[PDB]
Amino acid sequence: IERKRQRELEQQMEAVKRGELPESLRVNPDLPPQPDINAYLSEEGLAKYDYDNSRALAAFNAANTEWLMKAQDARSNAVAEQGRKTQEFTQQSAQYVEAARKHYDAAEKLNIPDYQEKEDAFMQLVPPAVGADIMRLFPEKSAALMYHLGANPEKARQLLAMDGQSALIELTRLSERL
Amino acid sequence: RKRQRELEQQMEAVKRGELPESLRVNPDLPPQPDINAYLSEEGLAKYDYDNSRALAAFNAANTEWLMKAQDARSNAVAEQGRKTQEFTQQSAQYVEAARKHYDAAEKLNIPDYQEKEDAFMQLVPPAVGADIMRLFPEKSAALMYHLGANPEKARQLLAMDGQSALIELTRLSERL
Amino acid sequence: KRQRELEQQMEAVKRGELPESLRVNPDLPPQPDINAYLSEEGLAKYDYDNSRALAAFNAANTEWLMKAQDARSNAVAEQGRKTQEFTQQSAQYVEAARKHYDAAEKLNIPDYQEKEDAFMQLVPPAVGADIMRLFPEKSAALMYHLGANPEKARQLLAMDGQSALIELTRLSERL
Repeated sequence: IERKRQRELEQQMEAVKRGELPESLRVNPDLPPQPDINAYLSEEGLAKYDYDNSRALAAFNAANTEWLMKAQDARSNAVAEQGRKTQEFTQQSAQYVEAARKHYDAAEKLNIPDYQEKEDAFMQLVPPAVGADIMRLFPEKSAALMYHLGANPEKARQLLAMDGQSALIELTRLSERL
Repeated sequence: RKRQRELEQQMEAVKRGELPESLRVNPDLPPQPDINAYLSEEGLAKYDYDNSRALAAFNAANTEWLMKAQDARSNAVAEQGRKTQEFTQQSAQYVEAARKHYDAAEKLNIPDYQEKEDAFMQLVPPAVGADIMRLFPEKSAALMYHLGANPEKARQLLAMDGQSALIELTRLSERL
Repeated sequence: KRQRELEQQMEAVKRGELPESLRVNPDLPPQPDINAYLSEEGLAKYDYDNSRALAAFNAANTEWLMKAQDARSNAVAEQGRKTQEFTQQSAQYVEAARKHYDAAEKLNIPDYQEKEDAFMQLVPPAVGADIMRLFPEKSAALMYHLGANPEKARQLLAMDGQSALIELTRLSERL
């Protein structure tokens, strides 16, 4: 039951392990415009340069070069940037897979699967990112308080109105409770 | 005892830095037909014999080639970093293997396993010995002790493939 | 005391403070020009055919970007190689340093200090470290005898440094 959403997670991590990364993951380069050929090869430009192709193209070269060296510098910057992001999402995907696996193990030991569906419905209510936080920090910080979190949704939002680290402190203390 | 000291010496030599070449990832560069073929009969035919459509065609082709080639080799570099940190993890794991294996080797209360390990080195390459002491070093000492006792089983395991030979080594550890 | 600043400069290297000498510039071959080919003479080579000319344009841009990135990758590989190499030979220089020392204070000479100053003035720390690298067991002793023979030392310093090391080995065998 609850392991099905773990399988959805397995598909998002499959998008990473297979290399079939999401389109939004990839980042396009930001480049200065290519110099305009017709800005100089216009017949009006030819009259400017006495109907000579060679002289129009000297300016054309100036314009074009710098653009291509900037292109290669931006390509190096882009390989660095996008490789960094792909790596980081790789570690995030891993941490998610083992964290979710352990969390669903704990929920299975909790042996109340019919509560896990409403639990996760509450998570896609407004804590998707908070669910990711649960996964990354420690997936099972409060077992019976997870039931209560299902139970406490409003005062759940009350608790979530306050920031992440202090919320971690509150979750640790309520774990000391449950 | 000295085999330990050389093992770590080599291995913190590994940690403070050096890298082999295996981690390199070949970038992916997608080929593509050129604008000469695009103004050719086939290219113009697929663009309905329009030169301006071919102009848009090669401009889009360059832009998308930038897009996809960039994504390809940047993912290749990301995987290169992945395998580099994997190499770091393997180095740390082999450190643990060396330390615990040559710490537990003396717990047998006997020194005669040294020549048995030397016989294992002769029969079986030291790289495979490092691998096996990495996998499970708790019975490794008795493992090459008995292997030096019976080199015939060492040869018969060397004949067979590495993974199934490892499985049989695990069985030999078990029925001890 | 020279040993102490030997180590401080050694780990000064070890914090990545590599000299500019280790910065190796990758070679970028000249960029192809669109204007060598879409101009009057280039299209004359191309018989005024813009299709082939702009095809050469595209191919040149693609291959130039590819060779630029290849040069970058080669620069990365070689810079890593040189960095690791120089770290290693730094390790052997500091080796020669402290084995030279511990051997020297193992020996029971009365007048170590001033002769050590004189030769460290005469030979750079790297040169001395290489001296111990080639001859480690009694580099101190070759320094002692050279102080007992700095004249030749002079002839020596006058003559080739590598050949100076050759003559140092010669006299070390001679004693």
